[PDB]
Amino acid sequence: KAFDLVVIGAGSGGLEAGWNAATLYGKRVAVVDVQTSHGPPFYAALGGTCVNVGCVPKKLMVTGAQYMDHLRESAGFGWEFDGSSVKANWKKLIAAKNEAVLDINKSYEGMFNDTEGLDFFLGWGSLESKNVVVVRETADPKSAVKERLQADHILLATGSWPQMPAIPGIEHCISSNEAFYLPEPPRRVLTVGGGFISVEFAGIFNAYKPPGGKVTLCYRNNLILRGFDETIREEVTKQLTANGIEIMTNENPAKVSLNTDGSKHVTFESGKTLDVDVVMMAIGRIPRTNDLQLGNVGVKLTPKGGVQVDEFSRTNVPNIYAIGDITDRLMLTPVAINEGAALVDTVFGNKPRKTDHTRVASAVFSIPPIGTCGLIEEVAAKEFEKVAVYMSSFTPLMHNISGSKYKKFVAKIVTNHSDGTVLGVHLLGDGAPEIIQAVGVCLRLNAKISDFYNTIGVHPTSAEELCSMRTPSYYYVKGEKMEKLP
Amino acid sequence: KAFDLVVIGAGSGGLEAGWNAATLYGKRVAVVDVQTSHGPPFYAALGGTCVNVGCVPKKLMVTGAQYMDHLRESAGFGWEFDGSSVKANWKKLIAAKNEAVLDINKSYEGMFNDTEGLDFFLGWGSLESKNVVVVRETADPKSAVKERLQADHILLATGSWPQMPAIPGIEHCISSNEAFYLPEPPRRVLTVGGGFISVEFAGIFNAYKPPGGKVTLCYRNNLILRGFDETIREEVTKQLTANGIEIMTNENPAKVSLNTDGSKHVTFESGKTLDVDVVMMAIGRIPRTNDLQLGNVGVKLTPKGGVQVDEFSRTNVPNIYAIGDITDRLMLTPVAINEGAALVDTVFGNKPRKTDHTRVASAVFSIPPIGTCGLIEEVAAKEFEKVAVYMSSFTPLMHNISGSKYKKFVAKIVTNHSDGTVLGVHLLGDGAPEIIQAVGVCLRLNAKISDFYNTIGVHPTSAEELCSMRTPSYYYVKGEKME
Ligand SMILES: Cc1cc2nc3c(=O)[nH]c(=O)nc-3n(C[C@H](O)[C@H](O)[C@H](O)COP(=O)(O)OP(=O)(O)OC[C@H]3O[C@@H](n4cnc5c(N)ncnc54)[C@H](O)[C@@H]3O)c2cc1C
Ligand SMILES: Cc1cc2nc3c(=O)[nH]c(=O)nc-3n(C[C@H](O)[C@H](O)[C@H](O)COP(=O)(O)OP(=O)(O)OC[C@H]3O[C@@H](n4cnc5c(N)ncnc54)[C@H](O)[C@@H]3O)c2cc1C
Ligand SMILES: O=C(NCCc1ccc(F)cc1)c1ccco1
Ligand SMILES: O=C(NCCc1ccc(F)cc1)c1ccco1
Ligand SMILES: [Br-]
Ligand SMILES: [Mg+2]
Ligand SMILES: [Mg+2]
Repeated sequence: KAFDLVVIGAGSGGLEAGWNAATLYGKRVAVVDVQTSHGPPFYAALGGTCVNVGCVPKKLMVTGAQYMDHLRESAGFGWEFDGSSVKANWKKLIAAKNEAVLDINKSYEGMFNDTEGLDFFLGWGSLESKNVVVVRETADPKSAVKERLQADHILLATGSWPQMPAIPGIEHCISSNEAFYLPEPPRRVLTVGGGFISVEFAGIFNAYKPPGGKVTLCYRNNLILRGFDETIREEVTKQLTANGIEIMTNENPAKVSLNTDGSKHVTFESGKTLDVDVVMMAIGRIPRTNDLQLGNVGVKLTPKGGVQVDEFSRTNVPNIYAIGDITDRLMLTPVAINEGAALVDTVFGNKPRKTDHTRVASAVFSIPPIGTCGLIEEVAAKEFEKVAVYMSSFTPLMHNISGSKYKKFVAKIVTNHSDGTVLGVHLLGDGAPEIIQAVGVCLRLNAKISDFYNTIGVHPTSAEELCSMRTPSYYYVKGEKMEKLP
Repeated sequence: KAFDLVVIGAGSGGLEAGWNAATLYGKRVAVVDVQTSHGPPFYAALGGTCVNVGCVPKKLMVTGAQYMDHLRESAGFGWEFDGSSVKANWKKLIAAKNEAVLDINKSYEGMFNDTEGLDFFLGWGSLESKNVVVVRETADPKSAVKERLQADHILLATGSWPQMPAIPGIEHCISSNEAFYLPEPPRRVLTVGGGFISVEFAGIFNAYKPPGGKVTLCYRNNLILRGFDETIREEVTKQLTANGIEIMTNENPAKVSLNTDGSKHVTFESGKTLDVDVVMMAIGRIPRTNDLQLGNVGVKLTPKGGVQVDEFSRTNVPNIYAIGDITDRLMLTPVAINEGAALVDTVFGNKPRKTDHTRVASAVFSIPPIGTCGLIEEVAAKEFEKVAVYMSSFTPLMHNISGSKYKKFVAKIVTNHSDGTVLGVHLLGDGAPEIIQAVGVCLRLNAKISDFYNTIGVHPTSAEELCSMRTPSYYYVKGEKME
């Protein structure tokens, strides 16, 4: 019942911190989660949001969606078959994803069982006192107490949860959570949001829609994928349009009414309507703080609801730490994992280490995908006196033959033009996410543009474009865009 | 006429060097090649071997071959279509590849038209004297003179050429050159060699073979792809086999006869026999120096037939240089290109630079592919007292759904364990050629394993394996392997 470390949330950050504390430093660890395997009612479970209803099933389902392109594209390479016989069996895809996620759920069960002093507790974790975690049967603080856990240290790792805009008929709409378990592929679907989740799902629904199907993505502002490279944002918009996805920008649902056939009548603020079989809200995720009862030990949130932390993942309350999506910064699995490993290496390993939230490689499994690391040029141009942008757009030779001539590969390097230091790298095209990983290592090593251009290309690849760019396309000088320096 | 630079060979290295001398150093430049567009009779042409009958066409063809896997694998993700309707039309592939190669040919034509001080001459370059290149009708030095080109400086950039073993029936066999122009996909093909070309073509033929077809690869030694990571060699052997390619190791063709139907009868040294429609020899590539009449100016060759060069690509004759495969160092287009740029910067720039032939990222477009940069462990182990190998190997999740459970991804980092400096990175699996590029940049920056495992992963990717390896899988200590 006494534990060196109690962790609330057996997710990306929580398990990393948990398993490290146990196996690296022979410490004694409890991990609390509300569910041992994926799906309704709580969706997330043992393994966390990424494993159960995030990166893992998303990537398998985007891989599924990619065959719509491959099947078409194969004809340019001389592949012949009956196109009229091609059907996308959504039910098969979901069953396969379910089995893959369950095998991972069972994998972590093994991990807890085998591993000495690493114990899983089933239920809802909340804070009683600065050193006591109560495990309840339900999210209600009023529900029965399964356990009382004494803690030299408490780790909040409860992640995030979709935000549902409080509009009339929001009970007719779904989140990403429900998208993973639709029994049928929607013929018509509105994905609401211009972020990666809305974009990724629009690709998935687009590939698996029955005949006469239509995918509509709406975004409240003018250009999807805020925080990504602007060239890439414009290109992805075109490429999703080229693949039959309708992009409604400067548009936002006012309310939803169930028609009598079970379909959804969506009324926008502009006053436009659309009938769809599914409205998927992906407008934001917010930190899961409510159910922890933080007001019972005084842990400060930020003005955005996220648990306030210093660089070492420490709350105001000694011995209470917070990592991952609950901190409401970068909502990424490998950042959660990094924070967890750093916290345990600091607190239990006596090797203080802080997560670097700069120069983090990330991706959007849009079709085709984004891979990015470091600063977009607008952000750079505000911090550096002289910023150079190197840029190479090319229709990849295979996509001339494939018939997908809209699939332009985009490679941008943003540098500090004063010393040539690479500030950011932004890729759109097949392989972008794979290419960008080792770019992350390059940025950690303080790579200059000349370290890129002096490295010998691997040919033929899209990646070699990164080692072929010696001349800036344009510059920002004291925040001002211009073709040439004075 | 009189030129600052004459380049013999309008290929990867030759075009880089000539474009740079003309456009960057404002030199007057002549370039010579035997053909303006791809294919028979001389196969290479304006653009070089890579453009015409190497990297470019082979990658388009491997891309085509990849759909055999995609169509099958789609079914795990719920794609359904009439499998019995499925045909691999090799004719369309070849037609698509030809148009793509010809457009490159044409654009190089336009480059020569449009670039002032850069002249193309059609036909066969050879050295008359130390400042005179002669262009002739044919490879034969008795052939009619087309041009005589006075040159301050001469660059030899004629590349390499398939090696054919002098065996009975060699005339019934082809190289990669002819393979790019087969009118029909062979039902039965023997690829001869364990190198990237035999392996890459084995995959290409395997996807486009007509029903009840079979691809056989034979290799003299025990394990294909010498010079590659040993784990990767054994896995690529397994994964080729699992896709229905017959790997015959410790086997070499003794001779070839025609059966009555004109198929080829393969007599292996082991006595063994194989009946095939095509025998593709991919056993080596040798420098193309025979036709250059290098005796006329006494340019030093190796017994092999390569042009001997220092680190700056200088022959023993001042004002004459060799870059690319003709030097027989690293036979890769970007190395040829790098050598070409570095030479022009040395001669005309007085900015002396040598190509670094170490830590060069390269790929094999096997299915699945290889990406590699720097030393394999057995090499590293002979040079360094303590060598760490970090290894990650698994069936990627999507290949449990796809059915291709045989497709193990392999990521291995080799380090000097005394300081953690990365000596080599070896990848097998989808994306490997794309992952390894930026790894090349890392090794140029002397990355250590700590720089890899302190870098935050992109998830979910294969590449993040490179940033998840904290602890050696095993070591070499004074050349000895230690679990
Ligand atoms: C659709 C989608 C796609 C994504 N794709 C990617 C991607 O491709 N790459 C990427 O890097 N990131 C991706 N993410 C983000 C990623 O899932 C999160 O950043 C990551 O899971 C955060 O980890 P964490 O440790 O913060 O918590 P989580 O991994 O979310 O784990 C939190 C856990 O806490 C549990 N929990 C909550 N409250 C309690 C309680 N009171 N008591 C007990 N247990 C509790 C939940 O059951 C859950 O299992 C995606 C997210 C979503 C929603
Ligand atoms: C099947 C195959 C696949 C390959 N795949 C890859 C790959 O994926 N990646 C990679 O990096 N490398 C690859 N290579 C290697 C790559 O093509 C070579 O390393 C590169 O083309 C060599 O460049 P170079 O400048 O040395 O010569 P080349 O590009 O070969 O240029 C030589 C040129 O000289 C011409 N020529 C020859 N003799 C004469 C003469 N006497 N007068 C005038 N012109 C002459 C030829 O017609 C030719 O155009 C491949 C090679 C082959 C054969
Ligand atoms: O396709 C291209 N790049 C991807 C790699 C590749 C594939 C196939 C190739 F033949 C040659 C390169 C491309 C088009 C213009 C410049 O690069
Ligand atoms: O597949 C794997 N890795 C590639 C990236 C990925 C793709 C899709 C996924 F669902 C999950 C990860 C893998 C299997 C075991 C460990 O890594
Ligand atoms: Br061997
Ligand atoms: Mg245990
Ligand atoms: Mg000209």
